[PDB]
Amino acid sequence: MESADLRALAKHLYDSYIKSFPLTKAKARAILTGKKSPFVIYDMNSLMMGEDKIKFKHITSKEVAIRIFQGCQFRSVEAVQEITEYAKSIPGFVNLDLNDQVTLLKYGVHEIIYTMLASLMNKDGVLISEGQGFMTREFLKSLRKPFGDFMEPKFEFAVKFNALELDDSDLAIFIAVIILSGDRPGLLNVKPIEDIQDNLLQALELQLKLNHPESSQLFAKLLQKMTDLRQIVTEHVQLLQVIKKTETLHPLLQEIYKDLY
Amino acid sequence: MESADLRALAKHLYDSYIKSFPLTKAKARAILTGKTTDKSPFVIYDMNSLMMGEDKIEVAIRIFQGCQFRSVEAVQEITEYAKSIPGFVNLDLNDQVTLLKYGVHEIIYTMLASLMNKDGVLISEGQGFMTREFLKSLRKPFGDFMEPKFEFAVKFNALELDDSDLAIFIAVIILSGDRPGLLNVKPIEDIQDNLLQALELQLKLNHPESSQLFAKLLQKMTDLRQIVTEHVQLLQVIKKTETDMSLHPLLQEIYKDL
Ligand SMILES: [O]C(=O)C1=[C][C]=C(C2=NN(C(=O)C3=C(Cl)[C]=[C][C]=C3C(F)(F)F)C3=C2[C]=C(Cl)[C]=[C]3)C(O[C]C2=[C][C]=C3O=[C]OC3=[C]2)=[C]1
Ligand SMILES: [O]C(=O)C1=[C][C]=C(C2=NN(C(=O)C3=C(Cl)[C]=[C][C]=C3C(F)(F)F)C3=C2[C]=C(Cl)[C]=[C]3)C(O[C]C2=[C][C]=C3O=[C]OC3=[C]2)=[C]1
Repeated sequence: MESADLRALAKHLYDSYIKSFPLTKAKARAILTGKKSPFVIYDMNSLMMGEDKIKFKHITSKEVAIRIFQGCQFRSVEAVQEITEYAKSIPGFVNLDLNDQVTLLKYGVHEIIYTMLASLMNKDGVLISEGQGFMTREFLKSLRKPFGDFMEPKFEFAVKFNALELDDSDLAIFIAVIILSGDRPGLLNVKPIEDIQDNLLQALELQLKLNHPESSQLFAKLLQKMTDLRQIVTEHVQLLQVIKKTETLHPLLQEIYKDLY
Repeated sequence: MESADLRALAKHLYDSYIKSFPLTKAKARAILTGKTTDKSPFVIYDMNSLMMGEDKIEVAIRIFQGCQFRSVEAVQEITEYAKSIPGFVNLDLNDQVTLLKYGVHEIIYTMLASLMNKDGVLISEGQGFMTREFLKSLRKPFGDFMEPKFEFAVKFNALELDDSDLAIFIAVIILSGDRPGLLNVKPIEDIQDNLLQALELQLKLNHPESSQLFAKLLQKMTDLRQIVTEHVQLLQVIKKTETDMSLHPLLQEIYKDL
């Protein structure tokens, strides 16, 4: 006497996920498998050609590794706003205390950006600019100093996450579960947050059983990935703090990126 | 993939848990909630009571070594329990070691919660109770080393698991295919899938009113991973101050490359 409601919730989230995000996993997989050919960035010279060709919006430090890093930051700021908009479509979310809405987004966005970045990645590289560009793993990993080692962990996660072979309809519910985490620091009213999460968890369970009937305990396996997510976001923050203390932007830019650096 | 067999696995693990671990949650809760004359613990809440306690059943170090001794015994008990998990002893021996190496700390924390309430922890097989305020007020780094165990336990215990639930939960933790340096992930995940199926049915039957308890329990495996990380880091920092500190080889070996 709830199954229909769970399927309704799944479809509602799917529909909103398609509206909120620029490039779906389905579209990104078509591009990556070669099934409208993207510009490939595999080295310095092709980077320089790519910024002319694929019309990047973050280019104004002239050093390459920094300009790539900054472009990741620029795209992360856009994703935060797309996730924020997506969250508003989650049933019950806008009815929560306003401070709790801000807390949930603040502590959730990093985990969601990682998850969704996996949709744009394979073992060889990552889609950029809505699938119009493709930057190689080897190029990113081979950037100097801390920057190479900052990039590679994202791929290491993606490769593992992608082995679950989730589609967009699965991810739309998963992302919602992450946002509605009752254990975030400083939440004023945990009860309604866990009540919503319980519904989303039910919807994700049924979704995964219907969409992947042959993949046993996929639900559990997906929940275990929340462990990898928490871990890598912690590492992330630590790597950023090291970048800050070593690398020597306009105060307004600093202010725009304060959340992500 | 057949309930009868999932229930059979749950009974097997429960029975083995009872054999391997001295002090169950059921017994600990009976001691903590009291109402009984026969099982009443001596309570240690300060230095004098500690002194009387040692007659009846540096201070921060002696307490630390008390915790350490019990952790070593726990590793031994967990190791014995692991062998009873169907399929575990059949795995590559290196993987066996790796699963125990990365699994034992998460299990110690989980099972320590059974011995705790918000005000303290059972010790000496339930014959003692040492207060949280005493432990937290130990000097230097030691106070802050003790307190996070209680902070976890309070949250974990809110789930109200019983021993029959924990037996399966602990098995799930051990059979984690994502541990670093595992040679053969597949047969580990095959066992885990069975344990997960057994856990899900156990929780549905034993807690039918508790919605998505399965999912909430798996989300606690996230807390565990993080708390073990912090534990290891703080223990490493305590080593670089304390020479009067020494770790049993079993623990020392687990911490190398943890
Ligand atoms: O959904 C998308 O389209 C999306 C989402 C995330 C990234 C991306 N973010 N990021 C972070 O570190 C990061 C991450 Cl996970 C999480 C939070 C904050 C940050 C941060 F710190 F930035 F604020 C990365 C990222 C990608 C890589 Cl490969 C490595 C690190 C992204 O990146 C596209 C991209 C690649 C090379 C370029 O080179 C120039 O512009 C580029 C844009 C896309
Ligand atoms: O199953 C049990 O019976 C059990 C299991 C774990 C502990 C315990 N360990 N520990 C550690 O740090 C610790 C932990 Cl989690 C894991 C690995 C290594 C260590 C270590 F670092 F030791 F090597 C603690 C522990 C307890 C607290 Cl409250 C705080 C830290 C335990 O402790 C009972 C105890 C309390 C006060 C006393 O005071 C004298 O003896 C005592 C025994 C029991």
